[PDB]
Amino acid sequence: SVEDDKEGHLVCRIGDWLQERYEIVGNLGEGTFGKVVECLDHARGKSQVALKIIRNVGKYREAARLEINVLKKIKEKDKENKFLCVLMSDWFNFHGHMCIAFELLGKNTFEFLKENNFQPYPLPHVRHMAYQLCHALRFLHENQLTHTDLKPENILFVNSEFETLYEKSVKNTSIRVADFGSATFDHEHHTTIVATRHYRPPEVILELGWAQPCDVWSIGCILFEYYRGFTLFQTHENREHLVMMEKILGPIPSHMIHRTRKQKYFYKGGLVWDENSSDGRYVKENCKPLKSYMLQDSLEHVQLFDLMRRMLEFDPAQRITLAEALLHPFFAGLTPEERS
Ligand SMILES: Cn1c2c(c3ccc(Cl)c(Cl)c31)[C@H](C#N)C1(CCNCC1)NC2=O
Repeated sequence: SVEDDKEGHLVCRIGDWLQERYEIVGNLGEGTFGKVVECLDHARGKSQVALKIIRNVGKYREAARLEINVLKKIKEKDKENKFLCVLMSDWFNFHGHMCIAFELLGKNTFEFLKENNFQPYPLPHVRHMAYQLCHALRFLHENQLTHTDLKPENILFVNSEFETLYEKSVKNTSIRVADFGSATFDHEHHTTIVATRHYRPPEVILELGWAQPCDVWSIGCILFEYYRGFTLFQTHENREHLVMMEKILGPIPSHMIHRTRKQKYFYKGGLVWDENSSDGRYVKENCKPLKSYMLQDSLEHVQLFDLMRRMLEFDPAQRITLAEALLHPFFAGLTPEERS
């Protein structure tokens, strides 16, 4: 009544069941880890879930068990569900397949941006999404947890039904934070390489140790991307990425240069970088001081850029915390509806 293919995926398709409770009604994508299927939960109101079905492969089974354990601790600290994390509704071991059920939500903030032709979110939408992202991660950070992999693809709209205006505009900017697979408690082993390239802070690139400030850097990057529709750091190499940071944000703190094992990036305390090369000319022409990317010069825009610069502080010990970010004057622009 159950089988696996040669990769250890669960053989299944639309119409199948699990646990005499989940009825598979759609495909939501695959990965190295296994499958995600849209299911009706017949033990709820035939309510829609995303069900992640992990391969019958040791290393994926164990990675899923650690993710479940994280999701269980978040749940215990947020019973009331106030801090805007994607809801884990159930989990089970199905013949060696770890299965995790989540509340089905709408498009991720990246898919929505792509489908609007990368035309940026209006500032009031950036502000509401920023506020929820700060609120969600502040709660995790105060419970000794770092996400480590915040990116637009991991931030979901609760409903992504949009109005078309003379541009697509999402009707409701309520979001949830997903993908706790890499989340790390203060007392746990911190792996060396965290965050996706574009969202990765200097203290991770220089391997100087990381903690909650890692997520604040990622959020600064994400807010830039919501505001302009393109990524702040478009590079796949550490030495170029640090040069881009310097051109956009100012000089790297000399104590971070002194402490890094990666001395090869530096000569007499300066980044090794040939301004005259092809790559040199490209970075010169495309990576300007952060303020030069504002679209308007009214207060609301100035306030976003001031908050964003404090989220992109090189030194993680000087970087704004999310408890501080939530008091920033940028958030006075929220409606009384958004602010709760
Ligand atoms: C909860 N959820 C959702 C998606 C997932 C894709 C993969 C995984 Cl592992 C999960 Cl949990 C997903 C998709 C994205 N991003 C969609 C699937 C339904 N249509 C909109 C995107 N929404 C989710 O709630």
